[PDB]
Amino acid sequence: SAVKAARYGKDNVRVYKVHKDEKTGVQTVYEMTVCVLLEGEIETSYTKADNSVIVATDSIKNTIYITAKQNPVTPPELFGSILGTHFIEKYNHIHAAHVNIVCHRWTRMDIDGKPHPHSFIRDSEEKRNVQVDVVEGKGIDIKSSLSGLTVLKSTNSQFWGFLRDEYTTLKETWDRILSTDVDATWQWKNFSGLQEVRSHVPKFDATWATAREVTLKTFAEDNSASVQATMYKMAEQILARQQLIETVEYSLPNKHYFEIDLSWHKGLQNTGKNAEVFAPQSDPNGLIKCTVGRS
Amino acid sequence: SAVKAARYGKDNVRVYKVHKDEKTGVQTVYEMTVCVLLEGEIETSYTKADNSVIVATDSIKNTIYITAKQNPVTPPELFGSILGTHFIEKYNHIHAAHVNIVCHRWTRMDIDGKPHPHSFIRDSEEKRNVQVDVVEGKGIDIKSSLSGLTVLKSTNSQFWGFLRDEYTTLKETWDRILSTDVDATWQWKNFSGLQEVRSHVPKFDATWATAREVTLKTFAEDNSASVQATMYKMAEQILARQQLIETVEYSLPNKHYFEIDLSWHKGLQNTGKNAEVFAPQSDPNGLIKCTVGRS
Amino acid sequence: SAVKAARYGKDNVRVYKVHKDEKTGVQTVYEMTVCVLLEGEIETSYTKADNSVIVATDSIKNTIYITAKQNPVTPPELFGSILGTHFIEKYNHIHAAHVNIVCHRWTRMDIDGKPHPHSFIRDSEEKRNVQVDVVEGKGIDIKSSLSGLTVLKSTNSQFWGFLRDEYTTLKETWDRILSTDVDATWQWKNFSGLQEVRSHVPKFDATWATAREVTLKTFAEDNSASVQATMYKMAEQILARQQLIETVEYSLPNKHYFEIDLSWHKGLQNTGKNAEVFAPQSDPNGLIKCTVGRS
Amino acid sequence: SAVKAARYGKDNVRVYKVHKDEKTGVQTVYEMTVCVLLEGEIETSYTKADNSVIVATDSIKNTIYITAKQNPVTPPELFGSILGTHFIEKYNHIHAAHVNIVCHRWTRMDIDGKPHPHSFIRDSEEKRNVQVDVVEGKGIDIKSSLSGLTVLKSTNSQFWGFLRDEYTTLKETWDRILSTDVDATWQWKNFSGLQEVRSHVPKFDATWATAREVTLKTFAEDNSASVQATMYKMAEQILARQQLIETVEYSLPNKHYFEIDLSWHKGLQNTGKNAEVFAPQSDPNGLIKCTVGRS
Ligand SMILES: O=c1[nH]c(=O)c2nn[nH]c2[nH]1
Ligand SMILES: O=c1[nH]c(=O)c2nn[nH]c2[nH]1
Ligand SMILES: O=c1[nH]c(=O)c2nn[nH]c2[nH]1
Ligand SMILES: O=c1[nH]c(=O)c2nn[nH]c2[nH]1
Ligand code: NA
Ligand code: NA
Ligand code: NA
Ligand code: NA
Ligand SMILES: [Xe]
Ligand SMILES: [Xe]
Ligand SMILES: [Xe]
Ligand SMILES: [Xe]
Repeated sequence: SAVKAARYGKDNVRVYKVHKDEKTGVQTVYEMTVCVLLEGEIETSYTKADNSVIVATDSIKNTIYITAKQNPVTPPELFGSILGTHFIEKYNHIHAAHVNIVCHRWTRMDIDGKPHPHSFIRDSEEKRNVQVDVVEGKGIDIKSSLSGLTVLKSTNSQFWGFLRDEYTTLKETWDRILSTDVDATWQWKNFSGLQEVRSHVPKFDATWATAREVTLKTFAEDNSASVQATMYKMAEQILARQQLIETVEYSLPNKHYFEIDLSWHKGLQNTGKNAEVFAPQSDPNGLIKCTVGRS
Repeated sequence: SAVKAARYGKDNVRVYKVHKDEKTGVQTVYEMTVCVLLEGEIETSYTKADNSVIVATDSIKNTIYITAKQNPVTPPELFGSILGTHFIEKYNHIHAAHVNIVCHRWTRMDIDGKPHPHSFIRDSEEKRNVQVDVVEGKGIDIKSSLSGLTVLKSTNSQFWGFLRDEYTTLKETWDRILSTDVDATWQWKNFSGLQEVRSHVPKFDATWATAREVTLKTFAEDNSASVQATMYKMAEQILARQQLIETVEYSLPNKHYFEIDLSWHKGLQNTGKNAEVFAPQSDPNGLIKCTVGRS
Repeated sequence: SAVKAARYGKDNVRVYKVHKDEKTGVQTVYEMTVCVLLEGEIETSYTKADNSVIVATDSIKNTIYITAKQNPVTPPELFGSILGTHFIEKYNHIHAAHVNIVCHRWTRMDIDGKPHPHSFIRDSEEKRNVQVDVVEGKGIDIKSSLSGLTVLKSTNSQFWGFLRDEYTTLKETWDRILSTDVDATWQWKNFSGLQEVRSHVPKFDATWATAREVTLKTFAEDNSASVQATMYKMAEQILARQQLIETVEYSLPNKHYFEIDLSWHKGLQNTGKNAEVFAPQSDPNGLIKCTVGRS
Repeated sequence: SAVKAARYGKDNVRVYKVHKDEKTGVQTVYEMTVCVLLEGEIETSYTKADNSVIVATDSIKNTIYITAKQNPVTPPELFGSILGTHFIEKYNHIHAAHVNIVCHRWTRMDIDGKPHPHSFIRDSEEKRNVQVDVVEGKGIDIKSSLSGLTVLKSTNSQFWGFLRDEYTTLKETWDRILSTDVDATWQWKNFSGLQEVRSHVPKFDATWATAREVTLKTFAEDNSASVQATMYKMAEQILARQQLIETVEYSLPNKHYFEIDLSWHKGLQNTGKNAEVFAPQSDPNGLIKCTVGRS
């Protein structure tokens, strides 16, 4: 037997950082969960019990805190690149670092119509994520994402003209509820190293904001022919607005809301044009994916 | 042996309702999860296998949908009272109905600075809840709540002057992070029946909004001496603003963020006035409760 | 305004303890999650910011560890009573302690048909719980429970003869699937204090085992007329076998498995006597409760 | 822009099947959650709103039920292969099916030392999974796994001799607790189609049982030098026992239990050889992966 692949590290490292402006008194908080996995010349720890090649996962945890202390933690694409680069430069036998970061929302509170200097609310479980792969001699690959954005529209969704055969019971419809949890990932062109990532720093927050805006607007405005058709429109627009993105991937559950026929009870009309009360279905759900790239 | 207490019903009934304004084209959605448990002269179903006394839980589910079809579902205090009253009036041998409702957020989307007519976002897992107990000959008892409101302030919290003995290691502090998930419940004076609940309908949404506003403002502005002292201030203000509330209960976890001493590494200073990077603790947590009523 | 009720403490305190037999080499592990809430003369911490009355929740956490170090942690009824008694005896102004303990399963592994001395498996998320209320001058009230015991029988359950009216669609049945998650609680007669709890120590594990055995056997063997009728039989038997129990409470979800009519597809027969493939329903669910006591 | 990759289907389809032996009266139940995603010539549904290429996800759900009705559902490797093959053979323009199956435990109850004919218990949340990729003209690729197997040993784990630098605080140890949740995957050699999968049917259950046995035994008996070294031993043995497996992958969290220094309290000794009470840590955790293949 032989080791074909190996990676190891620390998962679920929760980190909070506060920035205090001494002038204005304004404080800004960041909270993240971080995972760092390393690869390199470490096969002997598995095969020969040679621990001398292991940077202890506890040390990886320490490194995340120290790096957060000495560097900006925003945008997460930059923090992840700094963190990954550290391990490949510091340890001769480590040749790749894989850094995943989940950013949690702490939104400044508005009290009496003015922004509060040091009080925050978690408005939704929506996350902003990054995956950063730093590979010695191959640069830095960054995938940025938003996840956990849950939306619903109550009309202006249709689904008709699909394949009908002996397995089909679904009725065609020209007016349905559409609801989904959005997972959208944009993959950056490969960067040569930290200097290049630093040179593009302003684009990271701007592209996240654009991806979010395009997703929300397209969903709200498209008279949707299917989840497939609407999601493609979103991806197309993101690629048009940021030339440094190579691909856009969406993964979308179709969370079904079923009509309830109440006609058995006193002829009550609750279907088609008369539908008012629906039953949300926890499962099963449609799952629709697509990756869109450039011609 | 004897049956001392018994209740039975249907839990986790998910309900969505849409309202369509034919004039403006504006649609508004409501989504809830409902539980209804009944009590009454049903002991024989347990002791003698006499199913003739059982209103099937499947029928309870049907009733929730039918009631939602024929009545407003907002405010939830009114819907719960209608639903509970139905069972005690319809079935001679049922003498109490217990209705719990969890309302999920569907917030209208703003697209290009204007409210969209039929598109919604789930902004946070904060819930608005009601518990309604309808007891034949004893009226309607309603407890209203908000839950899952998660907040953090990065300064203006202190904790000193607590009891110190041989079990104590905690250091006194004049500047700490305070973060909690707010669960706040206000209990209404007993109502004689549906007519009286209907007469107070405008107060339900207004009091929920007030409870939310008072909680957020007090948390943000109080230079907190403890969770205990800050929560009391919140409860006091709610009781002052709505005379029809008899008691206010808060249950608050104290979600700890620990300093990380980094001085072992190159004398790095990250404690006290120099603290920037903290470790959020998933567990354990403080849990602080209080029920405040009128003199 | 006035404080009507107040309690505070530490939740989610995870504790592991190991016992090492120096003779046999056998090790036995216990793992629990503990919550301790205190009550007493503490109103001033809420109303006057008087922290001098507060035993810090951090100290409560320390106390749980120290108490686990110096005392047996099994049976949990005894550990909870020791822990609760500590606070009311140690602090003059604390008059009640409420201790909740969840015991997690670590079952000794059998390797090659023999019990391993120091290796364990988590066989199921079933828990054994206790709630202990220690109230100065009123003794010790203990509720013991099992929860998270998930069972299913594929036949020998019926449900017919229930009330039928204009809200009813459910068909009567003489053969259905019955599946539930068992939550069963037995409440002990009040104990005068620790000496009395200590005198009954052997009964705690034995009664837990009996409650478990009676639940499983009755479920498997009863040709069930309803959840109500089967659960009553369980409770009756537990009360008969342990005279020191005053009441038995069961809370049981009815987790539905629906037939799937496939007759639309090539006349395929999958209902009634021909039913083979079913759709488990995540929600809604029936919820059936009963508390049984002595004549 | 262009579609680079696309797949779509139905997730979270819960399925139960019962087998009734008319002779013995014995019933056996199977419960699974199934996901099926399809790929093929479907780009136009995304780019041109051409729904004529879409097999509706609702039809995919119907197909899973019908296939379960007409075929054995065990072993899951066979069921998944039947299900995947159906879609690529039935629909000309569908060229790949990806089938994931999670099998839930329903273990026959022993009542009074004998196996009950129709009553079952969920003993643990351990799952048996399969991933089956059926690709037109490329055969059937099957990955089998077990997950959610949670174990702990209280001694006979060590960790010393790791890299020490200015980021390191971890002390070397010769006696620690080791606890993990096991995720183990074995990848079968590619099969040419259903006939070949059918010919190997007896190997699937046997190899699952062997993988489980080897994991448990090795964990219990190895005087572990690290998670890395112990996991390699497991993988090596599985590859030796089943020649039709090409690779074995393990992914193992290292769930930490920390010593608690109690010496501040009356000189209480609870560290090193005196350690009895530990604090389980919910996060962070080590994460250790390896893929082992043949020379
Ligand atoms: O078994 C271990 N492997 C590791 O890589 C490690 N790092 N810290 N502790 C550890 N334990
Ligand atoms: O056992 C049952 N009890 C009930 O109360 C009920 N209601 N619907 N189905 C049911 N099954
Ligand atoms: O606000 C607080 N209240 C308390 O009771 C407490 N105990 N430890 N820390 C604390 N903080
Ligand atoms: O938008 C949809 N896409 C699909 O593929 C599908 N299948 N059933 N319903 C559906 N709705
Ligand atoms: Na390197
Ligand atoms: Na009545
Ligand atoms: Na006392
Ligand atoms: Na095909
Ligand atoms: Xe952070
Ligand atoms: Xe609703
Ligand atoms: Xe414990
Ligand atoms: Xe199944």
